[PDB]
Amino acid sequence: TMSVADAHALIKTIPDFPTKGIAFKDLSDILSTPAALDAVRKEVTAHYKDVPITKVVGIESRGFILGGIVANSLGVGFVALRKAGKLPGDVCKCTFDMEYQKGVTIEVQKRQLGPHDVVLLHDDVLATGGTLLAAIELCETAGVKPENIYINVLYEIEALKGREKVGQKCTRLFSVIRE
Amino acid sequence: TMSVADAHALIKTIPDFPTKGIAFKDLSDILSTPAALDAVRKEVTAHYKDVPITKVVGIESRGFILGGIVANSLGVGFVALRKAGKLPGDVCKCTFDMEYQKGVTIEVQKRQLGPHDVVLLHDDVLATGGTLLAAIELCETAGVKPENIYINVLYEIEALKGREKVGQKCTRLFSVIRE
Ligand SMILES: O=P(O)(O)OC[C@H]1O[C@H](OP(=O)(O)OP(=O)(O)O)[C@H](O)[C@@H]1O
Ligand SMILES: O=P(O)(O)OC[C@H]1O[C@H](OP(=O)(O)OP(=O)(O)O)[C@H](O)[C@@H]1O
Ligand SMILES: Nc1ncnc2cc[nH]c12
Ligand SMILES: Nc1ncnc2cc[nH]c12
Ligand SMILES: [Mg+2]
Ligand SMILES: [Mg+2]
Repeated sequence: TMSVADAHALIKTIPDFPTKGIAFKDLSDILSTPAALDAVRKEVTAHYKDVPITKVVGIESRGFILGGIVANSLGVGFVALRKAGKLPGDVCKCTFDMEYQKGVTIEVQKRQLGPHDVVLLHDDVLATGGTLLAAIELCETAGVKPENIYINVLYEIEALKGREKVGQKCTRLFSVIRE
Repeated sequence: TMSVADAHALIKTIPDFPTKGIAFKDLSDILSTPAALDAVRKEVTAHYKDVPITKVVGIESRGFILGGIVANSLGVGFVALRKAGKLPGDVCKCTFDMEYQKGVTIEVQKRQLGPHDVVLLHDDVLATGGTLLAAIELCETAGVKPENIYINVLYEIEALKGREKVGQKCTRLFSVIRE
């Protein structure tokens, strides 16, 4: 049976993508290899076994893949945080900047989150930490209490120290793999 | 325990979204309600129990949520079909048109699919059928045999007769819910 380290060995590093200068970490082979996807899933589910999570909040769009898997595995609902203009109904918004794009805007439906929730914010990669910091703000504006947010990412690029950045709003950050 | 019909009862119909004229079917409450997400998942997994699926191919972006869940539940890898310019490495492409956007381009990594695969193409909603028809072309260009593609959607809007459209390329189409 594959281990988390085996999953790590499946990651491809593509230079100059999506633009020259950025070394893209392609985690696609982890998702397409069942034994690897399981290893990573089990690591996440085991880590939060004693945490009363009530909702998994996944970030559009790569945060949706292992995001739904983890929610269903934990037995809790999945909530989508997505790019502006996509979610119908009442929504909370927040504009931010990430590694290769400025002026991004994420949204979440007001009705999907509130003070009773314990959220597991999940995304695939932690780079600078802008998407997640903006994500934490979204959840808090929707009513979720600061102490009730937990963050999980599949891959953490420690180089850009996003953990410290995100640390200003949330210090319960668990990453399956560190570069 | 909730049933598929209960899940259906959770869908919201938002008028004039994303633009006036289009009645958006919001399936978000199904995903955020664990009992509903399970009911729908079990319906999909039970339907393909006797099918030797080797890969679930989910369509960016709403096709990612139940897409990964179903792949992990079936014990097979997940492959992302996404909007152009996002996937690194060698890719196959195909441009199409859907209900509220013209000139869309989807891509898939060449290495993720081939002749040995039996694919379960999954997307959340079947409207006109353009995204899926374009999706079938992508898989076939990547090497997947026509007889080895199966299609699944969470919600089918029979009004726009997308099943007939997609039927020109694939007639193994299973929809959890029909409007
Ligand atoms: O730590 P940060 O610097 O904020 O960068 C990380 C985020 O950027 C990427 O998403 P992207 O915006 O490319 O969207 P996608 O998921 O649709 O690829 C990645 O999937 C993370 O969500
Ligand atoms: O049958 P069709 O007319 O092709 O329309 C259906 C497709 O359109 C919507 O996706 P959208 O393009 O809005 O992308 P999203 O998943 O990012 O919302 C929906 O999620 C289906 O994928
Ligand atoms: N280097 C990198 N690799 C993969 N995803 C992201 C997202 C931001 N930076 C990235
Ligand atoms: N009416 C509709 N509702 C939800 N998604 C889509 C996607 C195309 N048409 C749609
Ligand atoms: Mg992302
Ligand atoms: Mg879609």
